[PDB]
Amino acid sequence: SHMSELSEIDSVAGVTIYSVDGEPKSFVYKAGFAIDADGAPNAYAPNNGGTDFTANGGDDQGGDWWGGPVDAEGYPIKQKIFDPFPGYYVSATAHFNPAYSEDSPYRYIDSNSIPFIVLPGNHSNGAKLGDVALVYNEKTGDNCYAIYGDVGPSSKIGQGSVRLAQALKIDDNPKAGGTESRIVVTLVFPGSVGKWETPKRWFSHANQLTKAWGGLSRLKTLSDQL
Repeated sequence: SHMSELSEIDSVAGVTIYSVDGEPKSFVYKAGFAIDADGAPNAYAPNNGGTDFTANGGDDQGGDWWGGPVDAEGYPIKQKIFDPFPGYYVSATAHFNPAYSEDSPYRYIDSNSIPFIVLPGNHSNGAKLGDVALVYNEKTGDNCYAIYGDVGPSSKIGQGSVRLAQALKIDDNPKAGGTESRIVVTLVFPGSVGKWETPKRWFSHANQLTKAWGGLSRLKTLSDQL
């Protein structure tokens, strides 16, 4: 394809975020890819039983716990017999399905099964949780549609779900996976969805926007500009 016209709109951690001039509206950045296991129902459990170390969700003994919802005494909610991993903690994502209660793993986006990206807090650049994106790994040639599913630290950029890592052929392990190399190009369509909907529906919408925008071929050429 031809090169795209790019206009800087933001910068986080040395990564420039560009509006892609034209329609449909989109922005793009090239960054590393840290693993966000948030929302996976096996991410966190007592005594380091999860796929991540427990302390990466905070203090599970009544202290500051950010991994997910807590009970009235500040301890993480444990999954029930009707939840995917009974006795593990409920891990939360910023994006959620309103059909389920705050204490339910089903309210959150399962990182193991759903391709999702993280955007830095205070750096959404017009995107709303549930909006779609096209994600491309320039070193493997792999790609995947994804939703904006979680919010990261305001000072960090380039992170996504276990399943997105799998789709991109990046090591998906929450404890040692991901990459610091700036090899992932993320094209976000702000204003595209802005709510929870079934993955079949948002994936189809991502496909329609990507076709209108010029397809992976255009993003491949654009990656050489970043």
